Amino acid sequence: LELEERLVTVNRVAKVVKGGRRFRFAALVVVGDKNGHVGFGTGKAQEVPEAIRKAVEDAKKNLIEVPMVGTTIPHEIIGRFGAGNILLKPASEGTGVIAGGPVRAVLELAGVADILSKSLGSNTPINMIRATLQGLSELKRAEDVAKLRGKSVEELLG
RNA sequence: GGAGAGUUUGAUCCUGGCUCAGGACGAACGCUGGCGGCGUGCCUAAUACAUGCAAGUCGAGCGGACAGAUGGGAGC
Repeated sequence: LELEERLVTVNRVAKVVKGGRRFRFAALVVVGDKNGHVGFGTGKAQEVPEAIRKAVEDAKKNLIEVPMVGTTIPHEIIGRFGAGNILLKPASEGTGVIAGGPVRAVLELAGVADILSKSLGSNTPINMIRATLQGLSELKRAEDVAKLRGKSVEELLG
């Protein structure tokens, strides 16, 4: 796959020793196809390349795919991780990616172009948005649900 | 049809307030100021008010004064 990477944040963190404060940088990087695949990234409290390496692993480990009915997700979903709570709500065409900051990064590199998204708790909350995008894959498009249920696609939808 | 951000720590996650970006107005005050077109202009003391003006009309209801003079009269 052909990944694009986006830098969410770089916070200087610190450990204290007898000498004083010893500083490292923890980078957080989203990576994705712009076509259904996107990765978390951690940054190993050191640099951005370290973040990219872990991001590109997490794209294929965690979000095996981001389900996409057209230019939007199949259904409305609430992604929760810890005190992360994202509402991801499917939009009409030409709506845009209406989302805040770290959430936008995920949904842009996932290739989602039309979505409404409210954050209900905030602090690099990509894990929560990741859990929802996986929760869509629990009931992606309609092929699985119909196959899971024992139905047709047009039977299920209408 | 729904975007967030800053700020508690040496650093952290959370809880939690605070602050900011938006829009609105019968606005006021600064400083500054060219014109035009629509709109708006006592929110305070239902306080007190100088002055003027804001409901008068019908003579085809009306007797009546006060006029009118078409003409005769009219001293000259």
